[PDB]
Amino acid sequence: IYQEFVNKYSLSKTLRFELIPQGKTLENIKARGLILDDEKRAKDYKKAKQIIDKYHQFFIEEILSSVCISEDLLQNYSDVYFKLKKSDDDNLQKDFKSAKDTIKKQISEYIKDSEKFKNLFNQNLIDAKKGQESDLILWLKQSKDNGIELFKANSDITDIDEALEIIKSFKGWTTYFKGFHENRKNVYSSNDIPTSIIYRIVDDNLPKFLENKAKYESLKDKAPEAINYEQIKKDLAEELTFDIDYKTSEVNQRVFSLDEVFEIANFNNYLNQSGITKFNTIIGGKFVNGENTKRKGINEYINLYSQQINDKTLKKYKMSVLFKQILSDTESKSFVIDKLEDDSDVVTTMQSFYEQIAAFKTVEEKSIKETLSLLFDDLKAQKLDLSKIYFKNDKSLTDLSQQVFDDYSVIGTAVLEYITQQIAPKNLDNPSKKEQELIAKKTEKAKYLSLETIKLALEEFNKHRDIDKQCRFEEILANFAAIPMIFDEIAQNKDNLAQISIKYQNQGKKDLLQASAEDDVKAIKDLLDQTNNLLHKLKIFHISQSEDKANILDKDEHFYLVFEECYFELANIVPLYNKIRNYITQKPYSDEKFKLNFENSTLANGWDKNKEPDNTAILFIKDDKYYLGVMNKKNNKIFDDKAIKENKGEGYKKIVYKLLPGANKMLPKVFFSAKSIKFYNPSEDILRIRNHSTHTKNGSPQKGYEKFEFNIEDCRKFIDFYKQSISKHPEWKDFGFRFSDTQRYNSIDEFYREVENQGYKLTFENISESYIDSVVNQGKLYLFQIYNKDFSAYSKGRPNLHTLYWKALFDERNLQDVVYKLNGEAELFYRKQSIPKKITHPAKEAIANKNKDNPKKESVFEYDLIKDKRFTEDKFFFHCPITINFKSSGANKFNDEINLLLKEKANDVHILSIDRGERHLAYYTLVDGKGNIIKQDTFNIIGNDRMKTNYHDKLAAIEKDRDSARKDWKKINNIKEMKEGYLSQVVHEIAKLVIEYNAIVVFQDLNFGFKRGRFKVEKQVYQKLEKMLIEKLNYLVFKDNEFDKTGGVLRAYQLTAPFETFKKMGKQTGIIYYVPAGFTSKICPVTGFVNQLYPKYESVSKSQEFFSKFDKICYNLDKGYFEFSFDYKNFGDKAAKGKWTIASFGSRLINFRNSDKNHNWDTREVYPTKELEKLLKDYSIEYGHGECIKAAICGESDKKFFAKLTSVLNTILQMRNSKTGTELDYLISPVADVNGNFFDSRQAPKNMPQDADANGAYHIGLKGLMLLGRIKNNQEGKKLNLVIKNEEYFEFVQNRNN
RNA sequence: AAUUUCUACUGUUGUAGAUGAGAAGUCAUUUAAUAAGGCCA
DNA sequence: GGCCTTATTAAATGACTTCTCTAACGAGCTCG
DNA sequence: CGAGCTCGTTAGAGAAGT
Ligand SMILES: [Mg+2]
Ligand SMILES: [Mg+2]
Ligand SMILES: [Mg+2]
Ligand SMILES: [Mg+2]
Repeated sequence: IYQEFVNKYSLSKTLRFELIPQGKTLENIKARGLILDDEKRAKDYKKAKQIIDKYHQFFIEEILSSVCISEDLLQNYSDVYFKLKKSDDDNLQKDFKSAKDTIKKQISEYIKDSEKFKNLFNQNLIDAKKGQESDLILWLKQSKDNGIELFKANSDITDIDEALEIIKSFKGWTTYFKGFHENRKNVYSSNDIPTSIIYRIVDDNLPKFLENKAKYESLKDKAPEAINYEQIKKDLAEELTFDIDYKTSEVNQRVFSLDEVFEIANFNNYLNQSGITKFNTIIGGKFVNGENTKRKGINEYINLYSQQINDKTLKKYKMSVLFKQILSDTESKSFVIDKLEDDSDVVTTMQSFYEQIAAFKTVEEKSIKETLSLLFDDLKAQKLDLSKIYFKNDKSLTDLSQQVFDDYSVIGTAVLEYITQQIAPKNLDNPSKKEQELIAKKTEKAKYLSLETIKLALEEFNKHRDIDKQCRFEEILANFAAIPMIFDEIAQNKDNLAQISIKYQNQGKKDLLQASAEDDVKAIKDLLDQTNNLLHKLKIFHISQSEDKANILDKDEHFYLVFEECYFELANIVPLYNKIRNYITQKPYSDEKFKLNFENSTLANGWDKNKEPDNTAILFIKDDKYYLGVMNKKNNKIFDDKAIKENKGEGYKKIVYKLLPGANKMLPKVFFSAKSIKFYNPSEDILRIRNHSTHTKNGSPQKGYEKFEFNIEDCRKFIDFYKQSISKHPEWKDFGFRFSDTQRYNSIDEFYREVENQGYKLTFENISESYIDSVVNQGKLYLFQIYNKDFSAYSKGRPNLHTLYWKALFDERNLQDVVYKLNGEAELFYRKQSIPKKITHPAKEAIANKNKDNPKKESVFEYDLIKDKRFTEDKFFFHCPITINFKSSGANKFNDEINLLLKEKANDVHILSIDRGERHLAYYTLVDGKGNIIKQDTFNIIGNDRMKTNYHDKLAAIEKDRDSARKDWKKINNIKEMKEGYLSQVVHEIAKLVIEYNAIVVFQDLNFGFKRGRFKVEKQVYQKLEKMLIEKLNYLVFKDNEFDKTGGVLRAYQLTAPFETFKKMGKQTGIIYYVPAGFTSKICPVTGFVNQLYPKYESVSKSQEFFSKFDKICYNLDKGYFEFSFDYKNFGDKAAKGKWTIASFGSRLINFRNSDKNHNWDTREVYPTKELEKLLKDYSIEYGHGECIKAAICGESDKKFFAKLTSVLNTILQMRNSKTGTELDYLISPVADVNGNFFDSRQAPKNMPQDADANGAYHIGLKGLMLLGRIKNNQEGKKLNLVIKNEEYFEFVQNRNN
């Protein structure tokens, strides 16, 4: 089993705890004000990360725009990029790695050739030194305040007179930023990290520009349509300026053209953010002010030719927009809307609109309401001619169809039955071989279908109706007579909300977005949608000024000096509905769990004894209780070597901590020091090895020297030379190494570990209890208690894991050989109060339970039970890192150790396998090493202890609440915590099965192209069961198992590779194999049949060729069902060997019919056998003899016959069915090669799948079962072939039992 | 309806499982409004 | 009355990929 | 005008890898 597989690689956690202020430390903290001046150092510290990240926005516009013109190296990259995608053994990446790095070393040459890069990451930024004004407060002071710039106009920072004060108040707090200046050494890294601006250009925006021009010279090919470069280039001209061409020299302000935009030499203008919001506006498009329509772009002009002209494959020249530049305040060029700030807008902006609608009198003396009851009433008495009245055949007409007529296809199929008889004769002049498109035939797409073409065409529509009183023109004509009644539903609903537009008329309230207004937003929202939906019923008469070539439609008489004057006021629900929707939908700002300083920039950066007057944080132990003492700033030497001797008594075991961090960085820090090199005495040759870097393979040389070779002829150099004195330091003589010895020791990596593996000492020194209480009462120590609900007295049973780790830091089983090394840089926090004090369950009165299996219905409870006591209290927290498996950290070549484990521990290893999705969120199936499954249950109902709750319906209830919250502007409730708490039940249920049944759990692949658009489902546990199973078998401790035994707390299970990324993961994360998607669910389990046919009814003549390919299509005399018994060798794409005998004995099912419109409303049911006997009754083909009846089927040609028999073959092949109840939708197998009795999974035994989704996990665990067959026979061909192609997969499934 | 935190609980000032935190950056998605379009037994 | 496409804007959530898990020396400093 | 003092800084291996 997995029992020799503990202590494999180091890890890290962060144990959280509460800190209870003991004694009068809470009296001392709140006396000075060490929390009231600490929410002013996380609210006034994130301001100084928005001032330093705005000096990086006047350095990232100088490292990419003003310099960095990487010319003609681009073509050397582009030649080896497109060539690389075809085929590559080992050569095409040699030039590709060279062409990648050579572009980077010109971007990262202005890294080390600028003045603003050394004085950017240290003290010289904020406050440099006495006598020097520092480069960030110099950049802000004279260049901005005395210059002309106001660039703090978009923040919570007011101006720049105030923004110097945030920076200057961190004087002395420069090492507080040492984790922020390591996130700005990542923006400029010349390495393969995605935070870098040299990865954003070379590995994001450049290959997304090579394929962005390879899909444009293939767009001049195959498609020269009317893309914008015919006349329409007044639109995208302000974003085609490009003040310097990069095929030639400078050109002042000429408008570029699309030929010299996708030139490879002009990528060097697509570097900064001002030239990516000037390239995505090419591809995307933009809106303007005083607009009529949209200014389109190349990925929109391809849409209007792809679908509008033909049936298409031109969608796949969809050109990507380029990713933004790191740290960049992006621009739009697309009219961002003037978003509002508080609640005094939403009841004044919304209030001033309906003041202007209901109380507007024109210069022609009318109102908006009494000129649709007066002007659309003139449509009844025909006072206006019905030919200058125009609909708009895009959607407002077809929306008017199934609003008046209860059918969409009335006005559509009444001009269809009018254009074929009136404007066209019965001569049938070119029906198909003509235009039939938007140019000559569809003259009403962009143009306006007249009501004169509706008046005497609906009158012609009723000439062939069934009943007499049917749909005709005066029902359309009287709807718009009833449209100014919605004018009276608004402005009476607005007078209805006169009492809730006054409970929010106060500036800066910001309360409509609270959940206390969740039922009053509903009154504000549904007053907008009585105006939004009103102005989709006047979007039928709208003349959009997009005038075509002299095709001015004649329409003037009292219908557009009237309608477009009153539609012009009511069209302001573009700037009313979105200034409000974007304000309500935002979450309200919760309070912060800010970080505790106690006036110390290095608070608990280290626990070491030598640094405690600098760190000021000590740990204690008193009777299995743990204590956090934080010394005062002023009184920091109150635990020195003197005060422990004068107070050595009985009580708090104070913790003595010894640490040697970074033996690469530390042993040549003190030995080769510029203070005490004379004491360690390096020889004449050691002092140049640290210069020439001979002791390293790839280590840096000291300045002014050159890297020599590690192991040319001196691999045995450092053994007898570079090993001098660790046992001469005053403190560090505690090690006892496994010294070099010329035979027993490799390179300098294996010494700097054995320093750090042994450079950790934890010892205990008693302090008398009367002294600790004396400094706490005085003000010289802030003692807290590290409290975790298992350190309480009432802890009956098993504790947590983040308690059973913390007890195991300070143990004595631990410190014999350290597994649980405590770390530094721990954080202290203070979460304020969130939930109010409402008791809701008072004393001693009974409370009804929530379990029907529970042999109890009430509970007494002498004490109260407030709702959330976590959040009714102002708490102190303590995030504390650990470094589990400390002296073992080999995290490399992990997966070959498992593939050598499973090569020996085969025939005893089972295959867990999980299907994600919606019908089952997960579905394990413990398939053993022969196929015959053992356990099988959904992970929908989980928690087998005493509850058995159903999270599949809990998560679906959040989806239907989240999606309702988005569409009702309610608060979107976070589904990730319910899903984290659901999966914790699953993972533990997995983790028990991994050890009890020896699993090698295998998922479906789900390439990231799938799961991006599978985020439509919100209950789906894609990416999330696997990420919470890799990091949960990285360290798998069993609370039942004995402390220091195999799966215990010291020795715990490590069964995944260390989770670095998914990118360098592949298809083996330890034991978490992946298998690729497709053809897992649709397979008969007992035989192995698949859906390798695809009838679609393309033509009629080749349909005769389709049903001639079968071997025989016969009725069975002996039993009574049809057969389509064939072989697949006589078919097109990929022949799978096997003679299939598919049948129609099983009664198949649901075909997904459609009631009024399409896309999966309802279901059906049809039997296959009794559907084609009807078809052998409609035609003269008989079947009583029982032989080959193939030739009779191919003879009788019909439009009906070969469009129906394929649609029955698209139903016998449909195996996943069995709706109408949605109760474990089973499978029917056609072939059944065993005895002819089919596989119907309702009547399935224990060791077969039970529904359709149990057949996915039976085959994810079956293509993942031949992974375990390769590994069982794997050898010196170490190229581990985990990728499978379904040519042997289909071979292995079918030939299983044999 | 009690938690370092989350989920389910009453298991009785708690019970069972899980818990890698901080910071920075980006990306993906959903919904809505808008724009131009396509299709339907 | 539905479904889908290409975009743009705004709001949300979810989730990826990087850095760190540090004691000791040396300026730089106030003080004498 | 050197005493320590005290915070910003400095020291700077090594291996696998859609
Ligand atoms: Mg440039
Ligand atoms: Mg316990
Ligand atoms: Mg527990
Ligand atoms: Mg709960």
